[PDB]
Amino acid sequence: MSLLPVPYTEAASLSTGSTVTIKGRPLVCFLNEPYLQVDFHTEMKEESDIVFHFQVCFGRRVVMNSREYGAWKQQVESKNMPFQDGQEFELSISVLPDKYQVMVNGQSSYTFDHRIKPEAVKMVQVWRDISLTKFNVSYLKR
Amino acid sequence: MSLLPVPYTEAASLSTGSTVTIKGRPLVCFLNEPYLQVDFHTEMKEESDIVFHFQVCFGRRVVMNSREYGAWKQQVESKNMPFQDGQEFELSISVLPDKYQVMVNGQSSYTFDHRIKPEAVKMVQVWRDISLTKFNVSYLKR
Ligand SMILES: CC(=O)N[C@@H]1[C@@H](O)[C@@H](O)[C@@H](CO)O[C@H]1O
Ligand SMILES: CC(=O)N[C@@H]1[C@@H](O)[C@@H](O)[C@@H](CO)O[C@H]1O
Repeated sequence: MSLLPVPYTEAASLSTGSTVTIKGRPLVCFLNEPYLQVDFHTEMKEESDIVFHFQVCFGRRVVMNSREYGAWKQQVESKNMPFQDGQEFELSISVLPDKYQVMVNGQSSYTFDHRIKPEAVKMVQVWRDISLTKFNVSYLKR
Repeated sequence: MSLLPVPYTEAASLSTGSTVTIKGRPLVCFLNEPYLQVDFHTEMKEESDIVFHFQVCFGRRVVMNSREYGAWKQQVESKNMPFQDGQEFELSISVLPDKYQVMVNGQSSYTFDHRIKPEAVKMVQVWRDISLTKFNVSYLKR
């Protein structure tokens, strides 16, 4: 179906049971090392703090972090690479009480314990070297 | 004026006196560390060898390299950062007899000695976190 603009910005709220679903594909082969970045921002401004930073170097590594009062905190680096060269991915990020859980094509792939309350999130940005066909934030829970 | 598609691909030939001129701007503030990549490819295929790889992490560093028979060679890393936060840039890459010379907004900023004859180049790709308004390869010289 249709392409969303990239970089993609949507105003968002998150609490426990919220799911962010992202369908997309890398713009180029893994040999050229395309990136994907998903940032959960505390304001609509791109300079705002990031509760959850998720950055894929396709075929190589994933880094997760937070930016709190303008400053990057403890990097978590993963060599877990469920993303397939040249394929569409479906990414689903669940807000559990203790952490974010990242599902890649239906497989649990990364978790990241909450450093800031998910209620602090006001915006989600999806950007770098991807096309996007689907973006959804679920709003079913009290 | 109008935006070119990014990633941007143009079939190209280079020899001594050839200039590649690129006008663009980063998609986001330097705090979010947008990238720019310019690759001079030996074929139209994106998997093809790269005679000259130029990768800016805006506000941080520049790496230059070649990919020869699929393999990255000796990285050159520069902390020279003439790019201004939130500004349009003009990038001009000249083919001199011994090297590429990179001008940023009219200032000599990087050089890269030839590892492969520039005549090997068949394609130029400009990609990552930029908008593009201008791309030109000059063809004035014998
Ligand atoms: C909560 C808060 O003010 N966060 C700010 C953020 O908005 C931005 O201005 C950043 C720039 O470095 O600095 C942070 O300290
Ligand atoms: C000259 C040549 O064949 N270069 C190839 C390149 O086209 C690509 O296939 C790459 C994939 O790793 O391998 C290189 O050795």
